[PDB]
Formats: sequence, structure tokens, C-alpha cells
Amino acid sequence: SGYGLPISQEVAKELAENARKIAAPGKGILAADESTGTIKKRFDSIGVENTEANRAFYRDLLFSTKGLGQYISGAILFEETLYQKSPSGVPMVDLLKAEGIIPGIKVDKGLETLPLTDDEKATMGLDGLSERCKKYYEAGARFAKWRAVLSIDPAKGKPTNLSITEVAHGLARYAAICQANRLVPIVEPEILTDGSHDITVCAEVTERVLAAVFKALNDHHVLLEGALLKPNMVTHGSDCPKPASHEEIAFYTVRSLKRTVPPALPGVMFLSGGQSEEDASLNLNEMNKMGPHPFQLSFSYGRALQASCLKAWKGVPENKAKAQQVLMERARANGEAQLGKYGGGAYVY
Amino acid sequence: SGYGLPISQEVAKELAENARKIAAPGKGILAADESTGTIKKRFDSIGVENTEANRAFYRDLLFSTKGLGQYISGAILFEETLYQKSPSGVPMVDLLKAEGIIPGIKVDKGLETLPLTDDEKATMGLDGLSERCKKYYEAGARFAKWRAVLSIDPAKGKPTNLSITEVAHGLARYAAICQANRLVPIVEPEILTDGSHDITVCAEVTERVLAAVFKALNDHHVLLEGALLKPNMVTHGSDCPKPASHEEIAFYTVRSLKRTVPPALPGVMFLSGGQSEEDASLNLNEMNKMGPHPFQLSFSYGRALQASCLKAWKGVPENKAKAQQVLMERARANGEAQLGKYGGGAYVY
Amino acid sequence: SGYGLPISQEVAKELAENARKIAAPGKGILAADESTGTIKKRFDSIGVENTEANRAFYRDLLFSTKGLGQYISGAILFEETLYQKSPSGVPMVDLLKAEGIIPGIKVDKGLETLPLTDDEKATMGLDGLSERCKKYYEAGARFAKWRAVLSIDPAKGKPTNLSITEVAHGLARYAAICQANRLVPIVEPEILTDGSHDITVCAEVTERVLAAVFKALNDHHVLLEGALLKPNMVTHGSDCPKPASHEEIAFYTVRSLKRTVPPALPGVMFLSGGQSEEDASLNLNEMNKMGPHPFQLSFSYGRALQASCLKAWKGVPENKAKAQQVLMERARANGEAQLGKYGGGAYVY
Amino acid sequence: SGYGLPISQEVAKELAENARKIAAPGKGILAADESTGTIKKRFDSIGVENTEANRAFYRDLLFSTKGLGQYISGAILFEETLYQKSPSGVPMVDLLKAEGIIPGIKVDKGLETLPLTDDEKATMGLDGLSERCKKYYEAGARFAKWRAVLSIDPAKGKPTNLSITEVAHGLARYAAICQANRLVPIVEPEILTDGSHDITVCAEVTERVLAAVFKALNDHHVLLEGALLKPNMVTHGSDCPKPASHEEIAFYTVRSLKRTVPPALPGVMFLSGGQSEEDASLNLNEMNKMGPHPFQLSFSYGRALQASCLKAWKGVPENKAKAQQVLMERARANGEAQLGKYGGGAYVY
Repeated sequence: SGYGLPISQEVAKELAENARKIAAPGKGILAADESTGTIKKRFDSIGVENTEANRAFYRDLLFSTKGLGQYISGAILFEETLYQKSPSGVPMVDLLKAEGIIPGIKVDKGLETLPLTDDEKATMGLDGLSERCKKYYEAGARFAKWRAVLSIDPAKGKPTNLSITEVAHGLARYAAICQANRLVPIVEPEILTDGSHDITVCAEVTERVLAAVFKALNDHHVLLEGALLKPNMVTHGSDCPKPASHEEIAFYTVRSLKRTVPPALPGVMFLSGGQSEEDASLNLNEMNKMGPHPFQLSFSYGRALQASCLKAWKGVPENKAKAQQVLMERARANGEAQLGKYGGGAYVY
Repeated sequence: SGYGLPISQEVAKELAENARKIAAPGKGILAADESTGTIKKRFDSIGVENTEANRAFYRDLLFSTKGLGQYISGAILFEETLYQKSPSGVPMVDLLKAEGIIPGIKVDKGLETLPLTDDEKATMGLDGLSERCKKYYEAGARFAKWRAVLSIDPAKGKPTNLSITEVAHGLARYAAICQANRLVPIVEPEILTDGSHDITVCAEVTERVLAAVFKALNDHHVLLEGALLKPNMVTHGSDCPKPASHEEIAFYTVRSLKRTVPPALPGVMFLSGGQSEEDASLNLNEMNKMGPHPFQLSFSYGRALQASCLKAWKGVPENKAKAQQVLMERARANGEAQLGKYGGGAYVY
Repeated sequence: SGYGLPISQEVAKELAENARKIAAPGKGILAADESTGTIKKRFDSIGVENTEANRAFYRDLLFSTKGLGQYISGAILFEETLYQKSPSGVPMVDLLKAEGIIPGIKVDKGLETLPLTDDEKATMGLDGLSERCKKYYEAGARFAKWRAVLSIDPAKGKPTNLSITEVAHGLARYAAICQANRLVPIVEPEILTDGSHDITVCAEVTERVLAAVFKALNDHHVLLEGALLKPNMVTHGSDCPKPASHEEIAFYTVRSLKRTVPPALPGVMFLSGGQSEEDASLNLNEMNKMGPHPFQLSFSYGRALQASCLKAWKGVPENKAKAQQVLMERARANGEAQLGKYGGGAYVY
Repeated sequence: SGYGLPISQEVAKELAENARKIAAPGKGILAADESTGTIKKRFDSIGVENTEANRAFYRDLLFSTKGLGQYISGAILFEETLYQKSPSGVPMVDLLKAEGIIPGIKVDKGLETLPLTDDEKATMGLDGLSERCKKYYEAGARFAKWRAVLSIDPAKGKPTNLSITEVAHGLARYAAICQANRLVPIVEPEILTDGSHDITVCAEVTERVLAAVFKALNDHHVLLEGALLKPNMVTHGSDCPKPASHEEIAFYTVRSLKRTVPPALPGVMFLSGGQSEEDASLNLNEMNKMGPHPFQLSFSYGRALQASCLKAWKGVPENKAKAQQVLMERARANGEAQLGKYGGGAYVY
């Protein structure tokens, strides 16, 4: 013998069914799982102090947007928010349920430097993860998220073998623990845009990473039918003075995925990773003009769904409606991009 | 740096174009590349002595079948045949060209036991391979084939890690050498049916092997767009008294491929591996009733295309026509199976 | 680039110096790091309820044994004990320091089943490990311990690839984190004796595991000069009716280590793993009759140093002296075994 | 199950016994296995045309040196020479036997670029290797040699993962095939000195390579007791204007070996790799001043044993005696260096 025991068919069915619901046509994920420190930065942008009350107000503003569920299949939550009530006393999860949005929960405990690397990062959080997953399921979560980070630096040989090995190991362990507890795992191996590297460099690294990730997922007996991928798009580095064309980004991104991602995976939900709201919509749209694809190409956007929303809000309560309006504009934009039907707003081997 | 140099776009284009031609809808591969010893066994079945003249007569009988190219996109040849003339003096390759059938060449040098394994096999042939590929291209070949073999034996822990590692390493090296010489590599990791194991055991092993193979292909910078896979179907062991249903075989085979094979690969061309001619047609057909698929599911059949052909021939020259007729019946059967339109002849996680 | 940054020479020096102190000739480790649940079992053997007071009494009994430091270079502590005072109010660490015994700290958070394995175990504890190490160093600890566990079961293919991969990954991460915080890591990949397998089976598995472990240590930039190995001895399974001869155990154990352990490692400190006190002494002694060795072969014994000590104590305070006497008898026995000079008490390829 | 079958104890004994004979104290290997093209270069240095007669004359000059066997335990031969007779009609092997020098045979078929690498090399020769080994054993050979080559180029990320993986795979396959045929395999993963890299860079790469090599040897069931390592010394790059001190080279070389080479290996026989004759002697000597070591540190020198010999010969027959004299001077020099008793001639973590 020596292979993986059979997964529970009942569990597997649930996972696969929820994965497909999350990767529904014309829909994608709202990533609102900013940790206390990450949300601080977001609020700093608009001059708002990071109070529990303000966070509760803002997350309520997002999830109580009437009709949001037309374009948003799931919303990733930070632990605080999962157990939080809106200023009016409605549980955040109940707001989600009312729009038919599936709650998801971020479950990693952040980044820690790998000893004797040049500030390359391991993702922590496996300790107690299985128990946390059980509690989170009971609280209403049906999918999870775990963020690993890799840097490109040709001069420094980044990402190093150790980085890739660690990222893949952590993601596989996390994914398998999640599925054991009936949670669909979002696998997020984010290759940062930092640097002045070319898009073809990003393509090469993305391919190497994903090849490593999916081998590890297989090694750890992860059910691809009941999982999702949240990868970077393939782009120039953020220091490159010329943002690649949307066609170019679409071509290399799709290429990189098709070269590495087995098609049993139901959905690829891109992180926006610093892209403007409009680039993130156009790039996705351009990919889905190239369909049909073996898996759903959609979105799991944080900044690219909230940037204008935050700036419309400004911390002013009376700006709630206008803020919710702009969130809808962008949710609709990206839902349409999923179908390759977004008009726009305000082979290489 | 440290990544693979860019492939020649001109070479890549050729490979990708020829791979897609081979995996054309409604068409598949005739595997007529039996070595001298393997063809002996085939001829023994029908009481024919293995002479060069008889081999030339038989291969001519196959390739000169009028209208064969309607269902056969490519034909795998043994070296002898590639440089051989029909009894009438027509080069074998010219017969192929006349039907628009792409010539392919088997390039491995057979099997050798891995030291200190229980008769597990390495595939030999890398030495001189690159030079052979150049000559073969010039002779008209545009794709190649390399057969690796794995056994299932739960009691003996077969296939062992060493077996899988060796198979994958050899296949990747061979594939990359082929593409460097403008030949599309057929990657054949055959898991033998030997034993009384269940279909679910075959599924598990097939998944492990293919995961290992495609990781290795990626490591060796193989262009999936310009390659083909020739895997076993997922079936019960040959000693199991109950042949699995065609639906069951179709389901687990497709599942195993979708769980491991990135969709940039243009085609999966199944070996028939001992299956009757009709099972091989029905099983393929059942898979393509489940389409559309991310890659072409087709055939690269040896025995399942020739079994009745040989028995109709019997070594009798005057039986040439009848023999060619039956080959057409089966070529048509499998071409139709490719499209899921074969009528028949005479979710589990 | 892409390799590991240079370790701090000052840190490295400290680690290497302390590793050599721990693996001092004629000395070894007292493993007194039983968790709350493990010590319960030990106390159950002698009918003593697991109170904090009784644990403090017992650990004091051990560490306050006059002259213990002659044979004991280091003592592994559970967190509780590291921050604990004897019944008389003397800090446990001060008892150790008074005998010149180096304090060590167990830092793993125990075992958790790997999903979809047959109850194979991952070791948890990386989360927060680096911070814990800093605190532990400040409390006086200079080395750490992390226990991974593997099972042999030929019928079930245990240990599986996933088990070995996980064990090695966890050990390497833990080791590197430890060294970053100036703590010598004891690497403990314990292959359980459970089962009726032969000693030659144990030898094969031990070799495979250690090969995997030391490759991983190298991958993670662990300094072998500043680390220690705590492996199982190579023995028959615990269900085998015939305990192997001490010569046999010595031969295969040494063989397995020399086949896999690079000699920059200063010390191999065996776990006793269920062996009687006398077998553990005789087996070690027999190994060091075969010296000189490329590394120190010594002991890190829990049960094999305390078994008679506990039974002499019986929870009776007045039995303290007698209990301390027997601990000395065994500490001396194993110190002498380290030098191959123990008299006894009451080539295969 | 799933592990390696037991090696033949009779075969293993022979291999281990011959490995120890080759790595005898005060002795080392004469590497006279230059291929036709490599010997051309050597002869070009002294203005001698590469005729079969001249090659036979020169190899006779080497092996017929009276008393050579005092310092030379084995001599590596090219196939031609193994089946060659001296100008006087004495078989080359009989000259060796007369001095009690063990014949060895180079068995690789040279280097071939790995596709899509920057001219990184695979070693070819596995095809037919097992059969060649049988013939070579019968001809008198008792050990074999296989040369793999790696380059250091930080800017190009050399050696790449593919290079290391290939080198290790080829060496392991070759080693296991050799032992199956009763031949001790010399494992030669030569890291070229090309470049201006530092000695610490060489140390890091050497460690990575050897870690990979010995993991692969273990995976392929190679008997370390019956094998030898032929590694580069750890030195500055050949373009560095400052040759490292002999102490420095000795320290880092020993360090790199002790960090990666399990001590069951009987001998490390260094290649001279472009070093002057005197540096090669002094560097080895300096290492053996640091003894005792867990394995024999000795030599397998080609150029560093023949450089002056060739220049003394000049192709002039009458210079045979003088040429043989200088070969003895150097054989004695390196034999003494093996024991750390060579006078000279004309901790960092």
C-alpha cells in the first residue's frame, strides 16, 4: 500500500460543490480579510484611525451593499469580522448570507523570515489550524485562505529553492487540513511584483512556482476538485516604467496557468496585487475573451474592489451610499470581466 | 538567472503545429513500431516466420490501405521500417505521405532492470539520441516515441520510488532532446495491467506517476504545447476476473488525467495495452461522450488496431485486401470514438 | 546567487562549542522533558497522582543528585520545569548549573495526524518557535529538542513518502530556527519499534529516513557542527519474540549512521525507545567497543535513565536518597558505555 | 515492502575489499584514462602527434615504471589501453598486475549539452554500460570511473537545478550498474574552476552538489562501502589572480566533505583539476596534517602526476628513464601527502 486513504465522499462532495459555487460564472471573491495592520494601511490612505468601530462600520458598508451577491460569490474575512456584528447589531455573516455570499476565513498567521535567506518568507499558521477550521466552519465559513509570498530578484537568485519548497509545503499542509475540516482551501502563492524584471521573467517564475505547488498538493492528497487557486497575474515588475498591455498580460497569464494547473481545479481567482481597479478588470476581461478555458478564470480582489470605495467613504458616515454604489460599479465590472463582456470604465512559446 | 534559455520560436511553432496535427479531431495514431522481437510475437500468433520480407509485406499492407489517412493522423515506425521499401519498391514513408499520415519513429533502446529492484525497468536510449533524432527528421519523421514501463504490486510496493523517479527522468530527458531536434515527443509512461488490483488502485498509481512525469517535464524545460501523452487507460488488473464497465474506465481515466495533466498539452493518445479491439474503441468513445475536454482524448493503438488485421491476413498474400478492409473498420471505429460517435461493432472523489 | 546567507560566526561558534560540550566523552543527556500527559503515564506506573508539587519534587530529585554532572552533560526540560522552583525554592536551572549540566528545552507542540494517512504523524510547533527560543535562551536553555515519529508497517507501506517528507521538513525548519536563536537543535526522527519487523527492516527504514533528514537539513542551511542527532537504535520490532543481540544491534545501528550521517555532526545521542535500562547501556557500550567513531555515540535517555529511579522513589519522600543513588548507578553505567568501558550490571552489507 | 533488494554479500564483500585496497594508506590513483581527444591536447603541449604507437609507448612508459606500485594503488584506463599491448608486446594490464596496481576503466561516453541550458552538460554512457562492465571485469578491471561536470557562474545561476539533478542521477545510475557487475564505482562530480568566484563560493556549491549526489546514491541503493568519491578540491576560481593558501584550501575542502559525505565511504580521491603538480601535493598534504579523518583523503591525479613526466619525455624514446624517474618523484610526493608527511619539492562556519 502506502498511498492516501480515500477521502470521505460526503466531505469531498461538499468541498467540490462549494468550490464550484465560489467559482460561479459571472462572479468572484471579495477579499476583505485585511489583518489589523493591513487595514491600518488601507485606512491611512484615507485618513481614518483604525478603531474596532470604524472597521465594523466599513465591513458592514461592504457586506450590506444591496445586490452585491449578483457579482460576489464569496467574501474572505479576517477572524475579527467573522465574529463581529455591524454597528446596528447584525452579525457580519448574516449580511453575507442575506446576499447569498459564502463566508470565507483567512487562516494563516502571517509571514516569518526563513533563516539565512535574504528576507524570504515562510507562511506560519499550521499549529492549531485544524481546530480553528472546525470552529470557523461552525461560525459559517465554507472556504479558507492562506497567503504565501515570493520575491523575484535575478541578482539574488530569488525566489530561492528554499523559498519555493517552503511555500509549496506550507500550502499543501494547509490545503489538506482545510479539506479534512470541510473547508475549500484557496491556495495563494503570490509572486510579488517588486523589481524591474520583465513579464517573461514573471512568466518563468510563475511556472516554476505553480509546478512546485501542484506537485506538493498531489503529494499531500489535496482534492483539486475542492480547491481554488489565487495566483498573481503575469506582469512586468512594479518598477518597470512600462505597464504591459492587457493583451500581453492576458496571454502570458493564461499560458502560465495552462502549462502547470491540472484542469480538475474548478477555479483560478486572481489577486490584484497592486494593479489599479481598471487594469485588474481589463486584464481579467482580456483573458476571458480568450475562452473557453479548462477552469474558471475569475477574481479574488482586495484592493481592486475597494480602492475607490474607500476614497468615496473617506470615513464619513453619510458617504455610505455613494461608497456602496462604487463598490457595485466595480463588482459589476469584474463580474462582466469574468464573462469577457466588460467594455471598460472611467503565440509566444 | 538560472532558468531555461528561451526555446526557438520557429522550432516551437513547428512542434506545436505538428502536435496538433497528430491530435487532430476524429483521428489518432497507428502504432506499428514493433521491434524485431515484439513483431515476432505478433507473427507467432498467426503462424508467420519473422522474415524481413514478411515484415516489409505487412507494413506495406498497413500503410498502403487506401483512405487510411481519414482516421490516422500519424504512424509510429520502428527504425527498420523508416528506411524500408515495400515489396514493390515504394519507400514506407512515401506510402504514409500519400495518405497524409505523419511518420513517427520509436527511439528508445528498450528496457533494462534497475539494479536491486524486483525486476523494475529503466528505459534506455539517451546515448546518441540527439544524433539519431537529426537523421530521423531528415528521413521524414516528425514525432518520436519512448516507452517506459511500471508495474503495480501492492505487496512488493511496486511501483517503487526509484521506478517512478527513473521513468520520469528518462522521459523528460528524451522529450527535451526530441524537441531540440524538431521532433514532437510522445511521452509513454505505461503502467502495466499485470496483477489483480482494483481500478481504484490503478487510478491512484496513474495519478502518482503522471504527477511525477509532468513535474519532471517542467524541470527539463519540455514544451507541453509541442508534446503528446501516451498513457495507460485506468482499468482493473489483467488478472481481475471482472473487466470494469466502459463507463467506469472512462470516468477514472478522465479523472486521473484532469487531476495531473496541465491543459497546454494538446493531446492524450491512449495505448491499448492488451485490451480487445472493441473495448479499446468503446472505452475511448465513452470518454469522449463526457466532453468537451481540455485536451484531445484519442488513441495510439498497436494491438487494438492490428489484432483482427493480422488474423485476416494469416500470412496469405491474397488476403491483403480483406486485411486492409478490417484495418479500416477499426481505424474508423476509433476515429469515431475520438468524437464520441461510435455505435459499437461485432462522481467518485 | 541564491544560496544561504553566511551564518553569524559568533553564533556558529557558540552553537558548535555547546554541541561539543553536550556530546562530551563519557557523558550524555538526561531526557526529563516529559509533557504533562507523558509524565502522567510514568507516574501511573508507580501509583503517583500527577500534581505540580509531585512533578516539582521529582524533577528536583533528579537534578539535585550530587555529582550527576560527572556523567550528564545536559538535561532536556519541559517548559513548566524550566520556569519551576524545587520544593525548597531553588530554580530548577540553578540545580543544573550547580552540577554544570547544560539546560535544554523541548520546543515541539506534539503530534497531529497527517490528513488521509493511516494515523501517520506530523510534529507541530513552528508557529512562534523563534520567539519561544529567544525566551528560552534567556531562561538559560542552550539546546532544544523536537520529536518526530515514524511507524514501520510493510503491509501499509509505512512510513509513507508523505510521512518522511513531513518529518524531514519539520525537523529542518525547527533546526534552522533554533540556530538562529543560539540554541543547539537536537534532531529526533524516532522510528517507533511497533510491529514484528526484523532488525534489517529497521536498518533499511532508518537509512531512508536519515538520508531524507540530512538532505533537508542541508537544504535549510542547518549547521551540522552546531546540531545533534537523537535517533532510534536499529532493533527488531517490539512484537518480535526475540530481542536482537547487543552485537547485532550495535553493528546495524553504527552501519546505518555511517551510511547517512555526515561526520561534521559532533554527536549522536540515542533515544532508549522502550528498551530496558540494561539493554540501553549494553547496546551503547557495544557500539563504542567498535570505535573510534567519526562522531560521538552517546545517549539521550528518558526511560532508560529513570525507570528504576521512579520505582525506587514510589512517591515516598524518604526514598529520595535511594532514588538518587539508582539514578547515579545508571548515569555512570551509560557514561561508561559511552567510552565502551561498561562491564554490565544487575560485516553485513 | 518497496525498498531495495539485498545486495549479494559476496559481491558486496569484493567491492568493499577492492575499494579499501584502492584507498590504501600512502597510495592513490594514477588517472591515465585520457580519451583520444584529451590525450591529443596533452601531447600537443609537448609537440607529439597522437598516433596509436605513441599512445602505446607513453602508457607503457607510465605503467612499466619499476616500483610504481609502492605509491599507486590503481590506474584508470581508457578502453583502448585496457585492450592494448606495450610496444614490446606486453599487455598493459599485465604491467599493472606486475606492480600490483589495480586496473580501472573509464566508462562514460563523454558530455552532451542539456537542452535549453547555457551549455551545461549531461554525462552520457548508461546505454550498454552493464554489458561493458562485464567485459571490462573479465579484461581485469576492478573499478570504474564516470566524469560529470558542473560550472560556477553566479550571474547565470550556474550550476542550475537541472545540472545538479542530471549529474546526480547519472552518477547514481552508473554507480549501481557498476556494483551490479562487481566494479567499484568512482563517483566524479567535478565542479570546474572556471570563473573568478571566491573559495567560499566553491565551498557552497560543492556542498550543494555533494548533498544532492549522496542523496541520489542512497536512492539508487549504491553501496558506499564499495564506492569512491573523486571530487574537486575547494579552491578559488581559475580566473582569480590570487591562488588560495594551502591551509585555506585544505580547511574548506575537508569542511565541505565532512558536511556532506557519510563516513561509510572508504575514500575520497581528489582530481587535480588544473592545479600545478606541487599545489596538488601540498594541498593534499595539508589536509592530512588535519587528520585523522573519517575516510581516506588521497588522490586520483591525471595532470598532476604526468605534467613533468610528459615534458621530460618530449616524445623522445631515450628520455624514457628520466620520464619514469620524474613520475616516481611525483607518485612518492603524493603518497607522502596522503600521510601528511610531504616536505615539499622543486574554524570558519
